[PDB]
Amino acid sequence: ALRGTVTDFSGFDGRADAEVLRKAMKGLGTDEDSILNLLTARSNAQRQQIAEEFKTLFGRDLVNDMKSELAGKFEKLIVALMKPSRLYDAYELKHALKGAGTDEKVLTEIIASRTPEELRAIKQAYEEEYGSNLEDDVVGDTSGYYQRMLVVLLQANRDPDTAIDDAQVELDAQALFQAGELKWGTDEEKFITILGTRSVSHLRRVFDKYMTISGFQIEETIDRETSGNLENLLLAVVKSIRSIPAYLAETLYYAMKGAGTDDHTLIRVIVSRSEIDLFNIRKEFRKNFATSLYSMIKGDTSGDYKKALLLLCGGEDD
Ligand SMILES: [Ca+2]
Ligand SMILES: [Ca+2]
Ligand SMILES: [Ca+2]
Ligand SMILES: [Ca+2]
Ligand SMILES: [Ca+2]
Repeated sequence: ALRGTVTDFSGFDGRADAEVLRKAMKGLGTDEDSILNLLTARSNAQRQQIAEEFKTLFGRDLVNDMKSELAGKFEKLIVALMKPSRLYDAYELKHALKGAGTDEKVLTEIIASRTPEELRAIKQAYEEEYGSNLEDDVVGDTSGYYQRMLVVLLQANRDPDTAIDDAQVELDAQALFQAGELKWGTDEEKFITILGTRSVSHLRRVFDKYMTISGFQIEETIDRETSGNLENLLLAVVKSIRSIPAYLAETLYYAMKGAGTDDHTLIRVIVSRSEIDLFNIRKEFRKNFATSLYSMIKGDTSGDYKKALLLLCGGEDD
């Protein structure tokens, strides 16, 4: 079902490639082209082996050498590509929190689209890497029901997918109806519990029954009933429940649709999803936005940056 755009290289030789990267950096200037062409053709696993051979061959640190040679978004793109998979989300999260400011957009985006299984691993990796509890970090940096919704999600305790119980579907749709539209105010607590913990297959039926019952799609009520980060969060959750690929295909489009580009988001979704479901994200981007992801990056980016992005992404037509 899920398909990424980057796979393991067939005639892979970690040593052969490490020497190519060395020649490509040794001397005056850089062959950014040989780097980008090499690195976006190996899986993340292979990039780690290559980084290993390099150290053992030259006693130098690949990532630190690149940081020296490259600059701008390209550097940032290659540095994210070098990050081990099991660590990247953890890394992005820690970087969204830390500092005097928080990038709720990152928190929301990652915590809402990742599965319980992925949340668990992300929680481990975070603690072993920065020696901090992820939850404790989030709690400390957020508040309100937004914080609560994130913590509910960080539990990665979403109910399992079993045979759907109609009566139970009816009950949940009517409860959301009473918690929001039929209420003077909102019972955010009921939305959080039902959206945060019910099984995916169950909530998809609840979303449909709720439309039938209210004349509204859950998204419109959320927008009607809530505001700020909590709104964004819940929209995020509802969207991922319906389809992670589509939700990610959407946060990408809005990163570029605007005049400039949000390179940070553009880099994070393509890199993080390159070997999971970036192929699915592409289809859903064409269907829903009429253009292929390719063509879109092709016009919003440039330089080697643009060159690497397009190779990782691939597919002119989608
Ligand atoms: Ca050099
Ligand atoms: Ca630099
Ligand atoms: Ca209301
Ligand atoms: Ca609103
Ligand atoms: Ca643009």
